[PDB]
Amino acid sequence: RSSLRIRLFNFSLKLLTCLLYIVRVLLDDPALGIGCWGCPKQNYSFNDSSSEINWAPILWVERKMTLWAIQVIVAIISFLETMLLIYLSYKGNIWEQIFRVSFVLEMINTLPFIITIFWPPLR
Repeated sequence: RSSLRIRLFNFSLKLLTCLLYIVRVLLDDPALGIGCWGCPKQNYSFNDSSSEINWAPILWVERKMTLWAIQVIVAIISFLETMLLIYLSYKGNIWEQIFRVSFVLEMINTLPFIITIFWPPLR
């Protein structure tokens, strides 16, 4: 029954982290200024005339320190629990875990939250 508790924890964690993403996107305004992090923060407007698409709003989203710190812990424990359960269940076959499309999405969603610690401007 402990494994059921672990699975429930995983599912509740995933739901809570997408809820934190939606609360992040709800409390943030683009008109204030968008930048990488810290000092460089500057405004953008979109015009239908020029077909050039300015990507700066896409890569960089304004985020407060508290929300980032909360999300990083969730992502770290998420990856740790997922790979702990993967190591718990080998079935005599470590392969084919890459092509199962459940770990690629997880890992791509999770590693950047740890990488952000390496580069403070990348938060």
